[PDB]
Amino acid sequence: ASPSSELRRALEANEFIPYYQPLSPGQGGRWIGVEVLMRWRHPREGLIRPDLFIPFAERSGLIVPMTRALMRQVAEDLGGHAGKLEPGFHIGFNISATHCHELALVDDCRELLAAFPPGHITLVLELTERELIESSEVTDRLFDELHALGVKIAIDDFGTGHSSLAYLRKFQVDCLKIDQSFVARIGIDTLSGHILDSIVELSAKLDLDIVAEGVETPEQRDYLAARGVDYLQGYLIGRPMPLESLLSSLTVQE
Ligand SMILES: Nc1nc2c(ncn2[C@@H]2O[C@H](COP(=O)(O)O)[C@@H](O)[C@H]2O)c(=O)[nH]1
Ligand SMILES: [Mn+2]
Ligand code: NA
Repeated sequence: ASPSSELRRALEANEFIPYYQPLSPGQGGRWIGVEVLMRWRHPREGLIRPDLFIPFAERSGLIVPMTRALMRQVAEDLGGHAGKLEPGFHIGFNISATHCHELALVDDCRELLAAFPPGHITLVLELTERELIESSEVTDRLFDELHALGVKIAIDDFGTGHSSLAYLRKFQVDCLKIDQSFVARIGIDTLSGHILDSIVELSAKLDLDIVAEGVETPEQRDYLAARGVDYLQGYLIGRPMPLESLLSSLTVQE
């Protein structure tokens, strides 16, 4: 076989699909947004998670077309159900580094925003802190244009990589996402308490929103809310779900 060929074939057959993981307010309430996560519905193997295929997709140069197809599918999925979403509903996408050197991301974003009434949603792009994006005049231009569209920038897996304050102002960062490994250590390791608290400290100093990822227990939720964490995500809040389950739950919240 050829795994590159097989990714191309999967893309042509629309086998990459969105799952939706909800975000809720630190102090509780109805969902204020979703993170969109790629799944591969494989004809044989079933539903495959992205750690099994995204790195190959990056090596092969296919991640950008796969991301575009996801964003288009989200527009067709949630575009006609805006009234189920309270205003300011966040929709987040993980963006690969190569996509951030490409001015076509601006068009991908404008197209997704065009599928909802104006200002109804807030589109969030998540860039992992692990690979820190090298700046150029192209990235300066791209991020100015995204900002002017109303797109927000979140730095994902925060606390695991090595970014600086100066880099946070460069790319106009709106939000830090606390890596789930730090959240897993709450009520256990003392070191990570100081790390977590230092992430919270930085977000206050810079006036940034903060999402904790990986909130699995009530003890985690309560520790994080006592520290002002804006938004919570994790299995306690809701596992990544297909559209049908997302719509179900949004109808209940009303
Ligand atoms: N074990 C575990 N994984 C989670 C939890 N919440 C989200 N995930 C997974 O973490 C990944 C999201 O990571 P990113 O922050 O890198 O997008 C997805 O694969 C998602 O399914 C959680 O509470 N526990
Ligand atoms: Mn993410
Ligand atoms: Na990520």
